[PDB]
Amino acid sequence: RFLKVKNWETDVVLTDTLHLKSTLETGCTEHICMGSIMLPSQHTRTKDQLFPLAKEFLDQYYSSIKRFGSKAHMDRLEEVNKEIESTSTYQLKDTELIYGAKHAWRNASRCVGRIQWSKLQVFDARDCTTAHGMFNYICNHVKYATNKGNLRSAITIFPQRTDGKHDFRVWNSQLIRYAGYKQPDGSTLGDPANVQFTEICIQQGWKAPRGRFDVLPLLLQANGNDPELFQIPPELVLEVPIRHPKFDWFKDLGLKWYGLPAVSNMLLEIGGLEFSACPFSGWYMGTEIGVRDYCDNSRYNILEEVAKKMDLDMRKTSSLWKDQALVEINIAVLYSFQSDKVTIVDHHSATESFIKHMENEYRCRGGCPADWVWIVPPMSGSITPVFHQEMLNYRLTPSFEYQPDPWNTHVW
Amino acid sequence: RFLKVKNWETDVVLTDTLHLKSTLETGCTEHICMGSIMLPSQHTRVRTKDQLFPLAKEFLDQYYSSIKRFGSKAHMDRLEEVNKEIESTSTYQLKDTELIYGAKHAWRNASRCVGRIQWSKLQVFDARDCTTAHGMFNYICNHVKYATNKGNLRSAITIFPQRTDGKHDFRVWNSQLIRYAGYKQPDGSTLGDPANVQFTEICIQQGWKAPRGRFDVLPLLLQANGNDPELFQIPPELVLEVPIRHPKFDWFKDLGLKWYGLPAVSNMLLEIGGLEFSACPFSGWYMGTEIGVRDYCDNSRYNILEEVAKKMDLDMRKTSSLWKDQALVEINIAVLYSFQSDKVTIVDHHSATESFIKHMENEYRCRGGCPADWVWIVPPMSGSITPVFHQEMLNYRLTPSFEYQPDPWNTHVWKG
Ligand code: HEM
Ligand code: HEM
Ligand SMILES: Cc1cc(N)nc(CCc2cc(F)cc(C#CCN(C)C)c2)c1
Ligand SMILES: Cc1cc(N)nc(CCc2cc(F)cc(C#CCN(C)C)c2)c1
Ligand SMILES: C[C@H](O)[C@H](O)[C@H]1CNc2nc(N)[nH]c(=O)c2N1
Ligand SMILES: C[C@H](O)[C@H](O)[C@H]1CNc2nc(N)[nH]c(=O)c2N1
Ligand SMILES: [Zn+2]
Repeated sequence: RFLKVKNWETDVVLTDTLHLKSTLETGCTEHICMGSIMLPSQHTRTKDQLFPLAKEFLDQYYSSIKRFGSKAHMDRLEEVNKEIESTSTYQLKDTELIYGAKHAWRNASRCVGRIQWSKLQVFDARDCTTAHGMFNYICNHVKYATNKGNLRSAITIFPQRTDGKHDFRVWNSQLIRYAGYKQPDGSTLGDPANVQFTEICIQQGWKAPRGRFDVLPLLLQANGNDPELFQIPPELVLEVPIRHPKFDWFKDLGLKWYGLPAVSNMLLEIGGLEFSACPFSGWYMGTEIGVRDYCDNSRYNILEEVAKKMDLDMRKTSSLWKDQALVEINIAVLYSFQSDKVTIVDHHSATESFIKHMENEYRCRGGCPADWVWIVPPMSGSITPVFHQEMLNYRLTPSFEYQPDPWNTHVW
Repeated sequence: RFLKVKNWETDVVLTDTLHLKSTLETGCTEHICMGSIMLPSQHTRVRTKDQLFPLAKEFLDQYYSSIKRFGSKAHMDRLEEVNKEIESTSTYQLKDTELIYGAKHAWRNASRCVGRIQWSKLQVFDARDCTTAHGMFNYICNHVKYATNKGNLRSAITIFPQRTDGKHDFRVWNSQLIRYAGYKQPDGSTLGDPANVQFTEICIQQGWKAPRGRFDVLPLLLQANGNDPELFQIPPELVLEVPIRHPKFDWFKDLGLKWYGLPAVSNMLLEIGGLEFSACPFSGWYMGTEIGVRDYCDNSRYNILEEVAKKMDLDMRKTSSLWKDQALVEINIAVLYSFQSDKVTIVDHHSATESFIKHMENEYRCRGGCPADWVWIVPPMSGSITPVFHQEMLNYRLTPSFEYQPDPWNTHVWKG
């Protein structure tokens, strides 16, 4: 009940007590571990269930500010109880909303970048009423977060769900992503991961420039209405041309990527309240672009072309030509972002940062929920310290959760 | 109940029903996932007739189902015979056929093993008539010679007598049959394999004269029938080794690296129908990354990334040059090059993971499932350019099984 985790590279042993405060469920049982299931039913999302959730959240909020069991605490519990009995929901104080957003990041067990959790810039967009207003808020976020390459973490929080018919949703999975179109010859142009979304953009009325790296438009749904298209001003989208510090032919590949990773399709849960539109952003770890975006077989899948340009022996997999090109591709991404002075972290620094964060969380908080399947980078896993680090995965709230894609849900 | 797993690279979806036949625990609960804990208590291993009949019956039902004789008179007589042997003697003996079946299926059920496509072609050596440490040495030598096969490696397992009262255990004190010594220097540096320092000290204390080199093959330390272990040197002509060179880098040979060809795990416990075989060394062939990534490049192992990157003239001042990643690829190229050039069986992580995906799909269709530990199956480099990274996996415990056990020097009662 008081669990130990060991680091097998350093023999460091940490004692976790924080999991005992876990609310939500893992999907595992004592008979089967689902540790590698991408999105079990749990990680996706009445008057009765709402007040215990509010009480739990307010109790931890007032404990964090050392006013647990204080006048202010009891009065707020009273007031929220009062408001819930009446309105069947409630509204967060600005201070509680900031707390809940920072702690939803702090509790994101799949996030390696959480050492930064406390410096999040929270943009309260709860007064937004239309898609045009959502657009305005999202442009201001992008510009704030981008900061001429000196990226700053940010979240923008639109009005909470009420009855589920009045949902605010960003239909894009990230604020900035490249279009994907199926080809007449059978292949795919651009990002294959976004073929379905790119079709719905045209189906909703986009005029695609059918290129390879076309920044998708935003598809914004306010108050449960039909969603609307808006183009992000190009001057707000910081992109990096990808070149290599050795291979001069690298630039001829035509590669670029955007500076700002901005997840926009998740659900933020605070004190039982649900924020279905809550785009957040930080900065990339290099492997997200170079390993996953560029070399996944279901993505831009450039390995075969880069390997040819390197004149590697691609006859037999045992020459490790894939691995050799993978490393060079990732050297170039880091090289390019650093050259253009756009914030980026390599997987060695980020994972070392996370070990220090874990140490801090165990020491000051009693634990740190962590999903090893996601924390370990997708290349060079065992030469990063997280590979040898035992982690306990459990679900704390406030949290970011997954939600169904809107087009499946939207009553039109 | 059905359970579906998806491959996120190919959208293939599979349905698991085999998890219903799962007996042991995982360590996880609805409220915590222990999926990255190295040795949960549930994976580690004094057992009465009470709980033993149902373990034997479950195993024998499985066995006779596989041979299409479920409910036959042979099946019922065997159940009756095992029943009476337990109540009369408090344990029972496996037939040869049952032992072979159990050992193959313990491999088949090993959810952390990526090499399981080969599970049906295991050579089982019955050493249950062994009585002394000298006998164990002889059986192990024959295992090494057979499995090595001049570089054309063959999977094999040698099964020594099962536990009785836990006071007469057969144990191989080595974690692997062939491993290099590690020596802690007075200045704090380590000569040889840092992973084997403690075991090397035991061997030295037990009378081993250590050559004190960087690649000294450790002696076997063998315990029969609960007696104190005895030292034996594997005959060097039986230990196939591969000098490591690089196909393009001529200076790589001058690093002085070599490795042995035969990976042979010797500290695990084989569980079959509730019988516990505490000495069951088994061997296959290497996946390249086991040597080139873990053995050579772990900070806690030979840790040669620094020297290799130095010799490659890489930018080592900023980690974001990915000089560690670059040197790691070159080393793994060299391991695979060296083994193939010497015609010693090896498999690269691309081939092995691709084969495992095929094995896994086949197991879903013909068996209803394939328990798999993603944390262990995904290779320690280049994870997502292998197909297992994108593959959802269900981890559960089936028997027969291989289990961890405590290191014998922590539990042994010394006679002297
Ligand atoms: C500041 C630098 C940041 C870095 C380097 C970083 C890094 C990462 C990485 C590599 C992943 C793995 C996901 C993937 O591979 O697609 C991840 C997941 C995640 N990140 Fe962070 N992130 C950062 C900022 C943030 C912020 C600001 C938030 C929220 C406010 C956040 C919340 C999350 C969540 C919720 C997930 C996983 C979603 C899930 O449960 O599957 N991250 N992050
Ligand atoms: C034939 C070629 C084989 C290959 C390529 C292979 C590969 C591997 C690898 C790479 C691992 C994880 C290695 C690590 O510790 O980093 C593993 C684990 C394992 N292997 Fe296989 N293996 C093979 C044969 C066998 C055989 C013949 C057996 C038993 C009869 C076996 C049983 C196991 C078990 C039980 C584990 C899990 C150990 C644990 O739970 O920690 N393997 N294998
Ligand atoms: C803020 C941020 C920073 C960063 N450096 N990187 C990301 C993108 C990684 C990410 C985060 C997340 F919250 C969800 C998903 C997803 C998905 C779809 N699928 C893989 C499950 C990806 C986001
Ligand atoms: C037969 C075989 C083939 C192969 N290719 N490779 C191995 C070694 C991998 C292995 C197997 C095992 F059963 C246990 C351990 C261990 C350990 C100690 N600790 C890290 C958990 C390692 C064995
Ligand atoms: C903490 C973690 O469970 C531990 O480092 C595991 C990770 N995955 C592994 N996978 C393999 N094949 N071998 C290992 O030793 C490990 N170590
Ligand atoms: C099936 C498996 O869970 C899936 O491929 C996961 C593995 N680990 C991951 N880890 C990260 N960081 N991001 C991912 O998208 C995934 N995908
Ligand atoms: Zn689990």
